[PDB]
Amino acid sequence: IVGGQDATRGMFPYQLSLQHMGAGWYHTCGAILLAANKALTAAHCTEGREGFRVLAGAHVLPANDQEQESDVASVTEHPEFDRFGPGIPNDVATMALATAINAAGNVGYATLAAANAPDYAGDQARLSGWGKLHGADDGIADTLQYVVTTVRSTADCNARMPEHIQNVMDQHICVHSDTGTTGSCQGDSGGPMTHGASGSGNVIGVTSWGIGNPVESCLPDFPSVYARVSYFRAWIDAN
Repeated sequence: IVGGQDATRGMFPYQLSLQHMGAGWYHTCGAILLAANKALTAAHCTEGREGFRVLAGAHVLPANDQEQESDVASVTEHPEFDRFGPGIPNDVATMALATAINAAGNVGYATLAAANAPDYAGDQARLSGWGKLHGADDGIADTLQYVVTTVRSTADCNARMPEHIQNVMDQHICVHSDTGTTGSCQGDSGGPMTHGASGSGNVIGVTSWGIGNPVESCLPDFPSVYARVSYFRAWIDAN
């Protein structure tokens, strides 16, 4: 997260760290805890890869402070996920957890936007995750970050985009500050967009993509694009 701050423990009880197996674990994406054995993330976090675990109730990743964790038994990416198509369509995926994650301590299940939800244009919302704090940074954040921002309409999103990347769709939900100082970054993908500025809010988006340049992989000067949960609610529940 760019332009944000440390979260407080238990602020986002459904926030997961999705970790991929290489030379040791490494945080590759955020995820969203939906139930005891079910999680939600971005499809581009899992397509073509295997060997995952999720950390629940974590705060400082280097501290190994997760309250619970589970191996990922299987992943179901959206059948129409097009990783390299304009706008990265249908960038959602569910995950079956080998170990049950209980609603206890700083861990809880997200409430998702309903299928008939409004577009939330102009509403406040929060982005969370362990993504990089700046586009030029080498590594991700150690402590869970969050930032308050503003949901924008489809046309507003594309107007704020580079003229050659006006690929925001109604199946997306984007956020952007008029100061151009806040947004998501690599490592935040797959995490939740939480409705509202404070307190409990529905998860209304899944971190998908953003804009970079030759020196910064993420830029708050342009919107951060999420997969709209209300658009994918029926599919997520069914898969």
